[PDB]
Amino acid sequence: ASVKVAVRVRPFNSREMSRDSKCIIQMSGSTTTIVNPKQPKETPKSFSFDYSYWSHTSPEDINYASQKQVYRDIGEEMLQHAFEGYNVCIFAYGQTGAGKSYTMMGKQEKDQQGIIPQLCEDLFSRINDTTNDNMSYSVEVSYMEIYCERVRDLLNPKNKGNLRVREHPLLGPYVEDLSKLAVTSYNDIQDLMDSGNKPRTVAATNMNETSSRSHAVFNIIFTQKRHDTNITTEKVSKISLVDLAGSERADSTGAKGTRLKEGANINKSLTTLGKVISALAEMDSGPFIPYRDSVLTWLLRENLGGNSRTAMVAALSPADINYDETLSTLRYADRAKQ
Ligand SMILES: Nc1ncnc2c1ncn2[C@@H]1O[C@H](COP(=O)(O)OP(=O)(O)O)[C@@H](O)[C@H]1O
Ligand code: VO4
Ligand SMILES: [Mg+2]
Repeated sequence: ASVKVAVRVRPFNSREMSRDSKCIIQMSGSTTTIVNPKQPKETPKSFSFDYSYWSHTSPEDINYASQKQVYRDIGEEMLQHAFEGYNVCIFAYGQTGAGKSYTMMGKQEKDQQGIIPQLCEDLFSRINDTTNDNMSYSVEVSYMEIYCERVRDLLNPKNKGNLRVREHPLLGPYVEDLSKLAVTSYNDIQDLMDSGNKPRTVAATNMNETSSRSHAVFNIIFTQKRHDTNITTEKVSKISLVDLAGSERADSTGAKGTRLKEGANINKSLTTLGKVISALAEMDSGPFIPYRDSVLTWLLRENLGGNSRTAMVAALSPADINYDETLSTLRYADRAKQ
């Protein structure tokens, strides 16, 4: 498939604990139902996706959907496509606190590594098994945040907030002066995003709370070079893993505490991405897009191409108090494919 969509509900969080929240999410197979806390006497509204991940309990539960599961379904498939020579893209979408970061990066602790860590590990693991002595590989990485059309290099503490995206007359869009580092091992790449991840939540990020109102993009350019007598062949694929800004922040009217240039940019970004993805889906059903409408869809143009593969995971809170924005996330994920 050219587009894949999954939704994932998490355990109650602290806010939901204090409010004595009831669970309004249910799942069976690839289907998720959502109840209206006001009309609990109703028939839940249903939605179907490629995957409906029930992660509301804990790994102690036999039917808890774990980080390894989510990854073997979505991540593994994408990395395989990447070895074929094609670009891929994984997006985590949802309201602030729903589970986007946990799904993408997760926790360094045993058992909770997100999709990025597992994908990087799987990548070097497959690479190190290459017995063919006529095989050469290169892995370059970039880690950045997109805030109000401005890019912050997460891999370099001495040039942030200011980077701007450009468009090469022939090569495509690119961030000027963005660090792109060649890594030769997993322990190495594991340091870069550990380093990039802390940059995401240092005390200073709470000024504009860029942790939840910016898009975090982890890019990996994977080059494969084959040797045969004589020409050497080269396959280069781009992999973009993204932790989108919060969906409830898509408001550009002042609610609630979110600034105009902030939500405007976020609404525009999530809306455009929605058009691009559904557009890619209508396309793959039968068997040019407004990427310029947002810095995010513009920078990732080549990953949302024609032979590109994309997957999205929409994170969902299970709480009654988040019905509105959770319904809103189901619809958004629903439109992306349907
Ligand atoms: N599947 C899950 N398993 C365990 N904890 C999760 C899960 N999904 C979300 N959470 C918890 O909810 C919190 C908020 O989501 P996390 O991804 O930070 O941020 P956001 O959803 O805003 O990107 C974290 O403290 C995390 O531990
Ligand atoms: O992060 V604010 O200045 O919106 O409080
Ligand atoms: Mg987050």
